[PDB]
Amino acid sequence: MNASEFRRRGKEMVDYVANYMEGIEGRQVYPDVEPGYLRPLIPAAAPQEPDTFEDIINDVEKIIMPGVTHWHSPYFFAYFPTASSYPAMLADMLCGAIGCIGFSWAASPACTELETVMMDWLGKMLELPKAFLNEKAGEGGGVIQGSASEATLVALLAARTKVIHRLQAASPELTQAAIMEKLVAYSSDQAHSSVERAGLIGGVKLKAIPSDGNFAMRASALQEALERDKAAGLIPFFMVATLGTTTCCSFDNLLEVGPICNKEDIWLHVDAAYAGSAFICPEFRHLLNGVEFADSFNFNPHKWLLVNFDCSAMWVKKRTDLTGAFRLDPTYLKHSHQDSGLITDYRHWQIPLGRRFRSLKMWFVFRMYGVKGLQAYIRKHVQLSHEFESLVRQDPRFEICVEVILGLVCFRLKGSNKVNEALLQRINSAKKIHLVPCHLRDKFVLRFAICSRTVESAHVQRAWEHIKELAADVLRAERE
Amino acid sequence: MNASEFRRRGKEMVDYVANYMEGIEGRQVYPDVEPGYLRPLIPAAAPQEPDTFEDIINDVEKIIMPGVTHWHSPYFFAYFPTASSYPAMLADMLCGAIGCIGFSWAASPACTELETVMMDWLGKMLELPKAFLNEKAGEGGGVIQGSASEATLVALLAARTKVIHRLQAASPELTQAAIMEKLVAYSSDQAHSSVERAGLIGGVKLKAIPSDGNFAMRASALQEALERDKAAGLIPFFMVATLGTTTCCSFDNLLEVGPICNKEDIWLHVDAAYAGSAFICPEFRHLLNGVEFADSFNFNPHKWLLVNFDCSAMWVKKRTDLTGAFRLDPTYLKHSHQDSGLITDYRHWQIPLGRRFRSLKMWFVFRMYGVKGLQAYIRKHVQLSHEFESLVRQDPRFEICVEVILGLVCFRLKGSNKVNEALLQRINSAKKIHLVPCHLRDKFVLRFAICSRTVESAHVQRAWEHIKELAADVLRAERE
Ligand SMILES: COC(=O)[C@@H](Cc1ccc(O)c(O)c1)NCc1c(COP(=O)(O)O)cnc(C)c1O
Ligand SMILES: COC(=O)[C@@H](Cc1ccc(O)c(O)c1)NCc1c(COP(=O)(O)O)cnc(C)c1O
Repeated sequence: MNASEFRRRGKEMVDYVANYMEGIEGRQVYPDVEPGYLRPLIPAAAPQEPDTFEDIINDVEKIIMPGVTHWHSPYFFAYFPTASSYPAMLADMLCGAIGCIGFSWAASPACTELETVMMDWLGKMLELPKAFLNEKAGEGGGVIQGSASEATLVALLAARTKVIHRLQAASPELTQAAIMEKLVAYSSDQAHSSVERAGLIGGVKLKAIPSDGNFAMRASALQEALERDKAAGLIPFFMVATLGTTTCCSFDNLLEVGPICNKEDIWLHVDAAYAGSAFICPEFRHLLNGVEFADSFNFNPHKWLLVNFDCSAMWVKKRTDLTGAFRLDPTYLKHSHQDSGLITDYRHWQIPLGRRFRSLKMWFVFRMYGVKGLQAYIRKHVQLSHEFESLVRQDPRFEICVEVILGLVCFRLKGSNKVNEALLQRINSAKKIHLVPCHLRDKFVLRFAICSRTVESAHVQRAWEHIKELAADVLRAERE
Repeated sequence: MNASEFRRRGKEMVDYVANYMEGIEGRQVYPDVEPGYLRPLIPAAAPQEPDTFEDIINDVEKIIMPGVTHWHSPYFFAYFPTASSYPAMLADMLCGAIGCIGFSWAASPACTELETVMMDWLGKMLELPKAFLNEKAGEGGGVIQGSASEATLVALLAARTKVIHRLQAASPELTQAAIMEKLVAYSSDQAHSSVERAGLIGGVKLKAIPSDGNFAMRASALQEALERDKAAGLIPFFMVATLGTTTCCSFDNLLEVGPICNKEDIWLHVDAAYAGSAFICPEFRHLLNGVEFADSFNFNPHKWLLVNFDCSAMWVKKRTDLTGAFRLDPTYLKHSHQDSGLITDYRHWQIPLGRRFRSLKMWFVFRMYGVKGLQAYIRKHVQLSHEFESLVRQDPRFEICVEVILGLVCFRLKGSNKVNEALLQRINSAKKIHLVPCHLRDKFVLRFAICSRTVESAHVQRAWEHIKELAADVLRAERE
């Protein structure tokens, strides 16, 4: 295809995207397809001769769309929100056009330099401590990561490298493997699965700290675990404190855990993938207090800040902890400005080497929406979460398991876990709304998450009507 | 922004992208900016109120474009090509529109099911052994990875998990750390920096196998290294054989190394990031012979197959080696069809959890170009590489260090490394063309890579004229 053909087809794809978004409420949020639906509907081999764009866009509606779970339908209340903003889509078109692979500054200076300033913009929006900000002064800085799971793994690998060199400095004969056998990392019992995967990838032991009644990590439980493990020969090195847990959007206490991790020389990484976007609002910034004790902080703008996937923002106190570890400098990836402190090569900050101009999406979203526009988007979602909470609190057959703060409501029918599992099956079978469950201790709990950018008060009210209607049918069958 | 506004601005961005591509030859391939250029040109904080789209697109030309190294200019001959095709750009617009985070099949069935069939399409285009193909039969399958560096790390982590369980099965008292101390992996001395980073991340020792006169790994050198290391207590477990090396596009011998790795129970991963795209042409498929002995194979369609970054294709013989390792099954990521063999959850195949609908780009590129269209794109680039080779072979002042096969020419002025380093400095200072160097043993060697999709015979001829003119100036200064 040439450019003149892309002018026509590209503007047609713009119309198809806008039409799909304007009629997404007419779409069923969850598909009716069964596993293995797509392969019988398309040929087994690639076409030797070119197919037409009209046949491809027809196959999108006929084959692809039926097997699509619409994350951006207003009736999608599953997991956590994912970002869909038109400014980010416009920037992705320019990003693919420039087509730069910015592993180094020489690969494309604008790709690296725009990312560093955008991380300052975001850091100042969240009112982060100045130690995390690279304002052409200071040892800290930020980087776009592909995912919060990758950012957690990168933080663990940097902590593992630092503790190995410290222990080998004290005991030069100590081998790395013997250190690895005693290394232990910590997380909450409400932590995301990325923490355990990172520990399994890093070859280190991971232990879960018991949470309190509010499902938050406290200083007492951490001190009890450190007391047991250090007496057993284990060397704590890494800690993941979670703000806005996947289960119930609970918040670990950084003011209690932070100072403990600093005394114990434990690297403190803060995982606030979902809740981090709300910290640009001053009413929720108090939940971030204690990040000054953290060595690394990460949140996902591709969740609740309208910067389409992929975009994960990660700041560090000392860049040399990241740039010094896993450092390779091949001649084919060398340039003359590598030693300049004004810039950097983000390849050392990430597991991959290649990377794209993702900072254009942050630039576009921040400028076209503004800080006040993003703050209004956050507050409308939290207001809608409290509106769903009010409806549940008006029915004595239901109960709210955890305090509602930032767009997630954990609710359940009072009684067995079987009656709540039956209600979820009825909901997902009707396919009018989409919700996902969680397990708080031994309790089966349903989750209601405000996700879509176009969600309104009407959609939440209709979803509660659907849940209340199915609850009576399920509660009736329990009495028979 | 709403959809009606995106209709206008989106079609304007289509025009800007097409205009940039049609006038990319008027752009200087390498920027004249210095490090730290971008921060003084934009505000230090995000705008509280929204900025206009006209001011943003103006800042793209005024600020962003001067700091852009144009990978898709015909005069870009640096590193290796990166993919820029309009069909992939159209699919990326639809991918961001659907906005699915397909960590599971329930997240969006079409995202996972289309990817599995596209990997079969590609595998059959490369005429891969049927063991790597998931055609709803067999234990093998393919997955899109974010990068070849990530695919190499994933293969090493799966090999590390398998060797640990085998050794612990033979010796139940053996701890993992003691096994890690003896684990050693292997690669060529011409291997990419991703192999060493993967070994550093995996906490295992990595050793380089000496290459022959053609810079290829041979059975004799591998047997000598295995003989030394196994006598020293080291346990070989992982091997990365490279097809199309970053340095000189050399090809390791899989027919020699493969059977050795199978006897030694060494996981064999094949890294063919750049050269893998040419294997869809039957004249180059002989270079892939021996992949039948490999446990994993990876190549980058985001290099030489017009599928824009990111897209890395990785096949495996046994999916359970990947899906079994680092397996986590939280209730919030559970669905009812997880146990179906007709589908899968690609989250276990990758370091991250989230992923986007990247298989749309493979679908669009394969259908709009066709197999014959992609084969013609490969052969035109190889023809242009042989044309540059012919020009160098007509000048006795120059020499070709390695055989030219698949789009890369390694050349240098006969004599010192200082005269070739001076020639490269003159070339990159003139900014008319962009080339990068490499080191073959102790020899400084310049590289010429056919990169742009719009490159023609005229561009290569003008680049050789520029190199020949600067060579005489540099050779003159050496005699003074
Ligand atoms: C809530 O369910 C979880 O599995 C994820 C789902 C999810 C939601 C939205 C996006 O965009 C997404 O990528 C994943 N919320 C996850 C989560 C992660 C996972 O980070 P990445 O998906 O790897 O970026 C990490 N930490 C926390 C606290 C999470 O909730
Ligand atoms: C040739 O220089 C190398 O650093 C890379 C550069 C490069 C070129 C094009 C794209 O798209 C790119 O992402 C990187 N060629 C690299 C290379 C890799 C790196 O894989 P990823 O960049 O992580 O996908 C791996 N293996 C080989 C053999 C390479 O040549």
